[PDB]
Amino acid sequence: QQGKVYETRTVKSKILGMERSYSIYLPAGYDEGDGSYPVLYLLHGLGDNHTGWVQFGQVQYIADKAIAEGKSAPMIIVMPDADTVHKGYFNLLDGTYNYEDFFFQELIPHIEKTYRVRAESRYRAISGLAMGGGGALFYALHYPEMFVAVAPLSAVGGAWTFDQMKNQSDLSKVSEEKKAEVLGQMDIQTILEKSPKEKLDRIKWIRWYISCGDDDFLSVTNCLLHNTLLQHQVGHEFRMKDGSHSWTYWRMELPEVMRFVSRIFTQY
Amino acid sequence: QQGKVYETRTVKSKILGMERSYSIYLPAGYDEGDGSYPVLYLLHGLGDNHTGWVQFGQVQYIADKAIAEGKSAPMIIVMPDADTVHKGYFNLLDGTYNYEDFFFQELIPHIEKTYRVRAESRYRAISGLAMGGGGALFYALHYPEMFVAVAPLSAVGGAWTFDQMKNQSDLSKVSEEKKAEVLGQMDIQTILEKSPKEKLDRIKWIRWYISCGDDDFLSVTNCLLHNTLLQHQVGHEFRMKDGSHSWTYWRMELPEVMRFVSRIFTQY
Amino acid sequence: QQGKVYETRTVKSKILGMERSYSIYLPAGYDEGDGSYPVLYLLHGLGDNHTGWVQFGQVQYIADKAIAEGKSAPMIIVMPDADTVHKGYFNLLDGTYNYEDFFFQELIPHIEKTYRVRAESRYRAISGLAMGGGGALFYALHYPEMFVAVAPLSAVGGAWTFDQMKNQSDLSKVSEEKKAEVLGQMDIQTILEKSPKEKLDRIKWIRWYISCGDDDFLSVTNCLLHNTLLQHQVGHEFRMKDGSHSWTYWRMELPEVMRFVSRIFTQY
Amino acid sequence: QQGKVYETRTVKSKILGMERSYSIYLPAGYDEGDGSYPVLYLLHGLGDNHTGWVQFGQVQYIADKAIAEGKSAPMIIVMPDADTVHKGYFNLLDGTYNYEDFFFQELIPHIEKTYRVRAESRYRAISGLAMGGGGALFYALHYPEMFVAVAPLSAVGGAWTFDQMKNQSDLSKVSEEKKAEVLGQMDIQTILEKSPKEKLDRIKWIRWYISCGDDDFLSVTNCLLHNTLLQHQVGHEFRMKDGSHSWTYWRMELPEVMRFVSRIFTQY
Amino acid sequence: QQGKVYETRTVKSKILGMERSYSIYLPAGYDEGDGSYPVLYLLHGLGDNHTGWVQFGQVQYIADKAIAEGKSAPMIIVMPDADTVHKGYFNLLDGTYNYEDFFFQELIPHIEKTYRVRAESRYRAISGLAMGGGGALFYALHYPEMFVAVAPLSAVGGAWTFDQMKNQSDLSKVSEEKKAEVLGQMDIQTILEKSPKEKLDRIKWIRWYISCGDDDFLSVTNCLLHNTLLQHQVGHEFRMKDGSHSWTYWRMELPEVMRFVSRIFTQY
Amino acid sequence: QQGKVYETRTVKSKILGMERSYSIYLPAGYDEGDGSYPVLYLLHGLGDNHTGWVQFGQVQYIADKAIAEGKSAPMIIVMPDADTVHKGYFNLLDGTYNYEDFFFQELIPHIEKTYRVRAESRYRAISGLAMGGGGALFYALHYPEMFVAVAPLSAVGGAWTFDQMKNQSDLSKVSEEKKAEVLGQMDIQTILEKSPKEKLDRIKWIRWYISCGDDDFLSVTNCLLHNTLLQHQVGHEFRMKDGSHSWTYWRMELPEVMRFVSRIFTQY
Amino acid sequence: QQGKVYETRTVKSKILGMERSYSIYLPAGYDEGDGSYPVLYLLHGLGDNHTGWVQFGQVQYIADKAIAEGKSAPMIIVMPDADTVHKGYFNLLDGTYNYEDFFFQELIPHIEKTYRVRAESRYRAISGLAMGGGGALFYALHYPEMFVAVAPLSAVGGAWTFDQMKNQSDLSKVSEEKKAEVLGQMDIQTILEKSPKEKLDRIKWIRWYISCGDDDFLSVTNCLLHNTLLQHQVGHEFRMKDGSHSWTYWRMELPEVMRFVSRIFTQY
Ligand SMILES: COC(=O)/C=C/c1ccc(O)c(OC)c1
Ligand SMILES: COC(=O)/C=C/c1ccc(O)c(OC)c1
Ligand SMILES: COC(=O)/C=C/c1ccc(O)c(OC)c1
Ligand SMILES: COC(=O)/C=C/c1ccc(O)c(OC)c1
Ligand SMILES: COC(=O)/C=C/c1ccc(O)c(OC)c1
Ligand SMILES: [Ca+2]
Ligand SMILES: [Ca+2]
Ligand SMILES: [Ca+2]
Ligand SMILES: [Ca+2]
Ligand SMILES: [Ca+2]
Ligand SMILES: [Ca+2]
Ligand SMILES: [Ca+2]
Repeated sequence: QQGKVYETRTVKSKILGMERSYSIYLPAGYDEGDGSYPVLYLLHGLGDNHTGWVQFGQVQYIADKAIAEGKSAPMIIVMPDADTVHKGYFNLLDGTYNYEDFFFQELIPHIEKTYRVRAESRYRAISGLAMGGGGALFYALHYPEMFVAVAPLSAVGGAWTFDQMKNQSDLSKVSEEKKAEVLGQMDIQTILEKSPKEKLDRIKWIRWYISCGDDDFLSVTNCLLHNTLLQHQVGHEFRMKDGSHSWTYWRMELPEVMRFVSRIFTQY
Repeated sequence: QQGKVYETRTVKSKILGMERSYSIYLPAGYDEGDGSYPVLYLLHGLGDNHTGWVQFGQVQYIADKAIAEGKSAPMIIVMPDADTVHKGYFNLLDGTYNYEDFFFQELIPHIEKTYRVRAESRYRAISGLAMGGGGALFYALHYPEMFVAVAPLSAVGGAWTFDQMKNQSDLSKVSEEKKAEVLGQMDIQTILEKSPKEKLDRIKWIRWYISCGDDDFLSVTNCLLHNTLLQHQVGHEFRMKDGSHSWTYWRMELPEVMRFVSRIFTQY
Repeated sequence: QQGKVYETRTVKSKILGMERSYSIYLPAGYDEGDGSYPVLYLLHGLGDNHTGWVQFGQVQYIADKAIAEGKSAPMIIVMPDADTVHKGYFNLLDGTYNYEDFFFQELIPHIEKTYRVRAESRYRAISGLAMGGGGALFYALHYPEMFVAVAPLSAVGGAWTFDQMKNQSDLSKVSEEKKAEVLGQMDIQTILEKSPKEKLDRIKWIRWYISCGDDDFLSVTNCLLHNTLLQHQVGHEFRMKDGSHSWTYWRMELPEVMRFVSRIFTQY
Repeated sequence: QQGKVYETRTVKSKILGMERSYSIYLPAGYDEGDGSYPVLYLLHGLGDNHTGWVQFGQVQYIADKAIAEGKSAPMIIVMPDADTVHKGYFNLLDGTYNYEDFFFQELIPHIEKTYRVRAESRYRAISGLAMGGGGALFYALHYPEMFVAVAPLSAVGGAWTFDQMKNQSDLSKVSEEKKAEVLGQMDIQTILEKSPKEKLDRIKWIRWYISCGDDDFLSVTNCLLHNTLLQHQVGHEFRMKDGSHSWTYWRMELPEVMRFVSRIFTQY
Repeated sequence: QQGKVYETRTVKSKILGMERSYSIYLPAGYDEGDGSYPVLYLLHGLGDNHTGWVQFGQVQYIADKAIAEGKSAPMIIVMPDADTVHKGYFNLLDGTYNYEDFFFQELIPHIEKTYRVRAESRYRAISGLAMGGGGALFYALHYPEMFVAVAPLSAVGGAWTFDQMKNQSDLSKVSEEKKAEVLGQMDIQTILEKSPKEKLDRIKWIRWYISCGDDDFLSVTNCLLHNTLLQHQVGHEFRMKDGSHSWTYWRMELPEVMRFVSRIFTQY
Repeated sequence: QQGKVYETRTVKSKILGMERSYSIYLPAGYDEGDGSYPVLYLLHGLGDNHTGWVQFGQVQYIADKAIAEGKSAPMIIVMPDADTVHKGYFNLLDGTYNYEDFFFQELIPHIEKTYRVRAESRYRAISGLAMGGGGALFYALHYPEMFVAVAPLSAVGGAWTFDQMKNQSDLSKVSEEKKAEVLGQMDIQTILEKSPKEKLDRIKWIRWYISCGDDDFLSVTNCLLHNTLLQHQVGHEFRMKDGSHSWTYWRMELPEVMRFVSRIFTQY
Repeated sequence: QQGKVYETRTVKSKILGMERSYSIYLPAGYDEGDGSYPVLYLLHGLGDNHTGWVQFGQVQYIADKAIAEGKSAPMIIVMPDADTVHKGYFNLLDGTYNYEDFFFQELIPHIEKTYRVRAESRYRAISGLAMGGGGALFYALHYPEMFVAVAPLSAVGGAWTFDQMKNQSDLSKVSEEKKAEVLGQMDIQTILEKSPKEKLDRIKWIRWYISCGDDDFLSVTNCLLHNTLLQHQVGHEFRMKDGSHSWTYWRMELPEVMRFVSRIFTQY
């Protein structure tokens, strides 16, 4: 019936020079047997931290329920802290805080070393809300070879995030050529035009689930996102449901995301 | 428990010079008591006729169920034939087939004279799928004072419809001034910009429900519609659900449209 | 299991010099057997008429459901039109439109003459919403011998009602002496203080059910009403539920009202 | 699915010079994982002590049920003893028994030190019945920066509370200037008029839930409370349900209070 | 809601020189409204007549139940008599009894003239068991333009059906050159090999549903049927379920057959 | 009531010269009491290994559910790895990898030594999908005295398996005489033709359950298999259901397989 | 969900000079937390002992069920042995066996010292069947200050009990003065007539629940009991249900008795 959540553990980070918090959900029966589990990475929005999906998202109750009902297979859920010191998911322009490198080169290997994890792309999915939707969306466009499924909920656009990366950086130390380079790497249109054939095929191979409420100011951002993906022939599932920019929407979508990624993990 | 459907009745049209077919759904208890009912106009798509919402849409079973369960209050459903002679809902460019004039000046008054109908805008709503979604959309943008609720399902765009009016017309007799004028009356951007305040207020006061499946080729048209409406401050409900250009989608949506318009008929 | 509604029947009034509309709900089985039924008079709000409880209140579906479930015993529901010519339930101050006289001397005797009605006080109740809630409240305070139960929903106060009576009157024909007298007859504090013992006792014998939503602008009016009745030792049931000034509130309250008066008609 | 209750633990009070009893409810799964929880302070009425909400309120069964069904998120419930030595929640006028200082400077820090509590305003709510309803009400009017939600049930008034503080004080040592000072601090009208703008805004930011039975002698006090709050534009949810001054009323409201505060803890 | 069955009606047949019996199931509500219905032709097995699907198949109960639950749309079910005079569905080789001619030239037009039928191939399906399963299959391979859906249940093969045609014939009147041709028209391998592209494509457009129990002596014939169709790229739905050559098997498949054809009639 | 899965335990093979992986499912309550269990050996398909039925087949959830509902009696499920070094279940022709000998002489004795197993043929069954369906089928045809029930799901044929033995072997060291010898040992027709009466009788005593989806490319293989068994009077259960070569099909059949073998273990 | 029963524990009795057996039901969760519980003393009938309510009454299942459903709050149930040495609940007339004194001075204090019991009259109730109905009835009439609720089931009368006390005694050492005094102390009419105002008011404060089946030989005794209590204005609930002198009756009443006493323990 019931799994458990740890909120106070950390990963020793040399790239960020600190102990980084994360939360982790372990499914019921993680402590019995010796088997391993797939992992869902679940990213919070602006203002919250690694307790957001725990306290507001009610991840323990919602995942316990979905797994016991058979709506989802057992999985591990990992919730990073992207609020302490700097807010956001990407490497800053001044070179002083490379959070994206921390995620792929330190957090993911730590999870695989510490917990009983199936450590392959086919067992790794990523999702998030608002700021974390943009995080999940662009993590997968940068490293499509790391994920099998991606689920941006109420996702911010590339322009919003690049604005956050500039406001968070010391712009006196950043040249104009470097601003132009990262601006292009945070634009969904430019990434798809400039991707080599191998990259674009991995992007088409990823299973995408993109959802947003219709009374959300981000509905326009996500309708433009849907049109861009069809224009580049990236098949995906797209939902615009009754809802707003609120935790009512995200607690309702969480079991849908789990059912979506769980079927990819188990195949069908 | 059970209402009834008549498929074979006609209305004698002076504008079109012929008897025009329609099907009509009367709710259960229509023959008991003396009260009157609100009306939903339900328009078919390209290739089908007045039997379309009857045979494919299964209107009798679905409305019988929604009304018996209380999801919808009792109402009349009218399904006009827009297939015979010429296909489409609008006046052709050559002046030989003014179907839109027929709808508003002959069909609606005939229904209100023949059946026990509450003959007011506050009790009159319109919906349709594909070609009929574009019909419901542009019928309401032309005569916004005529409806309280409008529900385009998988609706075609204005450019698609204007192309249909050209194909069906004798363009040898049509001047370039008329071609340019009618295109502007079939463009939603243009109508909203050229409307006086009294007209634009009535368009915002209409309660809109716009729904389309994500695996439909029209999903892009309807996402662009959602953006255009927001840009002009037309509040509306927008849904993009899992589904395609098929009768599974429209039979799923029919009881939603009925609950949507029923709450407006009864207030809430 | 389905009853029926007549909307188009009238009653010939000498007091008002015209045919006055009413609506009537007859329970299932009215046309089999020869028995008689109690009556609930159900009053609409300002701007609406005798169709209001039919179309907005959905009286037919709600009454059919409550009687078939046994939540209520079978009863007749009468819905008078207090909208045509003048809006309101009371005698105008200029003497040209004595609606309250019509209600008690012509409508109530007519209903008892035309339909199979148990014509005693113990089988007659009155209820209404907003304007009609104030109507029901003061109809019973003026003629307490006429009802066994009274249920004001979201009721306006006497001050609101008196103000509305003046606007509809030709105040050139009205003396200040009559204005002060009528003001006192539309004030609950005055009526309870100035009633002889015989009248005040009948007021206490009536079973009162007073309900209003907390997000209603009339919530303060109805809280003051609860305090006044307690201050004069008039027992009543009082409900302030989650809700607003809406037909969602009043369609919810109709089955509670029907269970309330039904239990009094049948005893317990 | 079962949590647990501790009744026999105490807090060592420097202010009251004794070990002070409290009861605490820990939710299911409190022992597994390392996370923290929000806290609801739940105050008993006159005559009961820290065992009242346990034995009469049946907090363990009711909270176990609401949390397992998902009607509430997991929370900690703390039940202070306000009966031993003196009955009541406030500082006595003679200076020998400052229970209110005890509550805020000793009990709240003790809970946050001893249990895994999210120790912020946004994760702290307070509720109580009768005497404790007034206690919850005026604790929050005195220290509004401490709470995010307040739920007085069948609450006693400000005058009743000030009367208790006097009967419980030795008045020979009490000056007349102080009596008038505390009289004003235990009056809601006085507090709302005389609070500076920063306090008054914080009172409006709190989420209020006020409930009382219609057959309670205190129904008048709480209806006057409803009117006073609207007069000062402090929005709140107000309920007057069928019920009396009884543990039937309070056992029914306990899960409604839990759902109310839980939605505030989790956001929506 | 119950439909009805007529057993005793006949069609006056010039080809067979007699009145031919049939049974017909008309759905609930056939006698209200004026609409039309699709038709399922339902063929009995050897030894039975037009009462077989009525008395043994229990078509009234099964069709009333499937239609009311919404598992199937309303349809007409026609059950021809192929037992009187001679047993079988095909023209006997001696030219004296052209039952296949009777079915397509007299029975189908008579049903369409007498009942409210949608008279098009897109609204016409055929099914049967054993002898009638072979009948449905070879009717559709001979006249593929007549059906949209075909459902042989526990069908006999072409050789068994041809052998029955010989044994019932007067061989004094049979030419051997025609006998050899008809043997080839009653062999599925031969029909598909000899079909021109227009015929072969129409056969692939028909929707096939082939079902047979695994404990049936005919399971081998129907597995070979499945192998032949795939060898010729005729996509179809094939079911081998637990069951025998019995009315337990056929009563279970009848609602499955109805759901299969209903969705094709209504589209999806 | 939850059982448990072990994935990381091995068996020391003298025949294969390495530690060989397997997974094992132990039912709930295996750790209470001293009783013994029957065993189902469950073989994966090509490309997966011993975690395939665990991660994709979800054996833990599906077996936990079937046993708790009583659809199946408690049993042990053993899932061997036939992927490492060489893919497949049979002895290679070059003599370097005799996997079939390993299975019967090392793996089965190890399970019976290590876990509480009823070590008799009447308590031993075998099943699998695709490559593993052929494994189960030909494992049972070679040593039929080892199993009481066999369940090939979507099984490959013997020719498919013989092709795998050739492609996986170094054929330079293999004589033509040996190629002909094993070819005959991997053909179902040949095995049944040459079996002595004792072997043939035990094959008929085995209870066979053969299931395949109709939209699977292997459906022709299994229809031919059904025909072959009937020609040799090998009674069996045969199912052809709606489905493809997918884990939806195989997760659906696993509880059907468990119910089938459980009923044989317990008798009926 | 499940509590537990101890049958083999004993109280060391100075009054009876021996270890006395009792059985005890502890509710689920007794071993978690530190809280205390109310106590129901539950007395057996003639012939049974402290195992009677356990084996025949099935108290463990019935109390587990009533408490888990919330029909009763958790309580401790103590079942004393009144069978060993002498049968009955009262002091023998010869002074050699003061069973009633043992009950009040040794059994009740031992329970409160040994288990976590709320040791006040308001948390103490008594019930019993047959002989134990008379015991519970007359214990409460003798020591009314000890109980808050009393529930005699199918109770014997005082005359029967006094007959039991004599037959169990050595009457040669008992004077006629003691015989007459005890007869009056075991008669319900006499106890109520001679009780001072302090005792009679506590008798009226106790909540009584007296139940007996209609086909029971004691139905007449308990009808007279109902008559006696009413004549002295002792309010009580009285039930005469279908049933006999059997454990079907007493197993039916046990959850009613638990609900009755629970609501007194919790208030309502
Ligand atoms: C319009 O785009 C934006 O302004 C993005 C908001 C934003 C940007 C950087 C931050 O560090 C931050 O944290 C408070 C918020
Ligand atoms: C881009 O717009 C189009 O494709 C027009 C399709 C079309 C238009 C008019 C018709 O009468 C019609 O009938 C078959 C089809
Ligand atoms: C109207 O105000 C009142 O009556 C105050 C009642 C009261 C006050 C203090 C107490 O310690 C107490 O103990 C029983 C009762
Ligand atoms: C005729 O069927 C075939 O070709 C069998 C496919 C096959 C055979 C052996 C393998 O080791 C293998 O590895 C991926 C695949
Ligand atoms: C009918 O009157 C009676 O018999 C009194 C019952 C009774 C009395 C004393 C006993 O020791 C006893 O144990 C069997 C039963
Ligand atoms: Ca899709
Ligand atoms: Ca909305
Ligand atoms: Ca509100
Ligand atoms: Ca009341
Ligand atoms: Ca079988
Ligand atoms: Ca298929
Ligand atoms: Ca009886």
